[PDB]
Amino acid sequence: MTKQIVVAGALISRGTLLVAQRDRPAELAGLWELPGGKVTPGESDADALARELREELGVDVAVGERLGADVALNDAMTLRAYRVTLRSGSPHPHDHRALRWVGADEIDGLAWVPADRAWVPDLVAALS
Ligand SMILES: Cc1c[n+]([C@H]2C[C@H](O)[C@@H](COP(=O)(O)OP(=O)(O)OP(=O)(O)O)O2)c(=O)[nH]c1N
Repeated sequence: MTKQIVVAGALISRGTLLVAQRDRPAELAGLWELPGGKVTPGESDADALARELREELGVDVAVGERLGADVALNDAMTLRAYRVTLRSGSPHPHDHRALRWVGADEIDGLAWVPADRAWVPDLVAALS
């Protein structure tokens, strides 16, 4: 068996990180994540992530290098983050409850969705 991929983006602008507050499902609603979503059939990781961020945030990004380690979300799925940079737009929460730009001092204490917490040191490092 092979695992489905979920891609997430670490958008850093002016030394701060975009985080996004989920509105669904109930178990994650109110918690914060790196925005992204499931890769659909035929898509590269970059294609999927750029599409998700265009849909969720209304921005065009360039997809860069991996950020941190892959995370086993559950027995079916693997979550991967990439550094992304803003080419065009201001993020807007189409799907999320809220967005926030956070600096290094606000990464550890943020109410992360459980899976994304694994990336805290990587995110702090990328910001420092
Ligand atoms: C983007 C993302 C997603 N995560 C989890 C939440 C879900 O259990 C699964 C899929 O993410 P989701 O954002 O729901 O993907 P969608 O593509 O929007 O899901 P569909 O409703 O299936 O389209 O990954 C997660 O833990 N962290 C994170 N940064």
